[PDB]
Amino acid sequence: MLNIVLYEPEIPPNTGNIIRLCANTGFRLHIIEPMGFAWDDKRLRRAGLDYHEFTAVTRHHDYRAFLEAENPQRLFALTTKGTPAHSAVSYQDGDYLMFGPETRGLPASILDALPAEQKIRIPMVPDSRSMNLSNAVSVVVYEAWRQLGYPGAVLR
Amino acid sequence: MLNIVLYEPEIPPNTGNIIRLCANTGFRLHIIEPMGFAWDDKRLRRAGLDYHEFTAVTRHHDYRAFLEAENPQRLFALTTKGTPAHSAVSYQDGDYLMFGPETRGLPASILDALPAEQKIRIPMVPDSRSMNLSNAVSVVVYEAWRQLGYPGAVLR
Repeated sequence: MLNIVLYEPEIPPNTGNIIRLCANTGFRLHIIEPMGFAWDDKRLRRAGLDYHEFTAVTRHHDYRAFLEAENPQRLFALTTKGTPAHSAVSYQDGDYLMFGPETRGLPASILDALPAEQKIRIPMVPDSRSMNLSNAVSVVVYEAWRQLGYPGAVLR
Repeated sequence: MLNIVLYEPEIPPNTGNIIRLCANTGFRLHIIEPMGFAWDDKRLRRAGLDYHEFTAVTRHHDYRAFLEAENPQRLFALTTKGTPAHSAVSYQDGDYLMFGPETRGLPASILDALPAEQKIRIPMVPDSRSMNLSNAVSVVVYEAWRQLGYPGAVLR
């Protein structure tokens, strides 16, 4: 059982896409408030999300409340200032995978809470530009899920 | 050198995200006309694309013209009716990776042009819903690029 964590997400369709992604992969989604948009925002549901897809989602008032509710064994953070490629890490049951907003990525007070080797990065060519957030989460999730042999996936 | 192929893409921000992705990974992008939107569409550039990112992109009048210009050694197609998981395949230099529109995915006349083991699928949990197209391309691309050891990526 793997978990995605969105810190203060900013752009409604990214979060809509990531809810779909969690539904397709069996991962749980954690959202750390405050978000830059309302759940009621029409842009969120342009995706055509079913009711069932929201039952995987947990809202946390802030980062401390998330840590108290969830008590993550291992917490990874995607950051461009990170050392190992996200595929150089060995994922395992109960890992939480954490992402910052489309603009900022994650605050120092959160990144400093993590050892260096839990701060991962998605490889890029020199002089890259920022990646769409839901693309980044997809890559990170599927590589993890692959490492685990895709438990829960239709085998046919 | 790997190549992404979008068949008649439909939704401008997906193509904008995929142009960014090609810029970040060094892949070339091929687009098979007709597209469901104009290059001039404001929705395409909400991404904040630089001029240089368009120099990786080639427009093809149709699928036959693409095959005549590019002469792909190996052509893969993502389809939900496909047998191997996209990670069960061994990618290599000069592979073309082909995707259908956000709605339809690819016409029979194109899929029939391909052997079974070049028709790949992204694993999903039972009773999945459709995946955002630029998420799907990202997963397929990064898994390929990983297999190749990320040639061209900043090693630091």
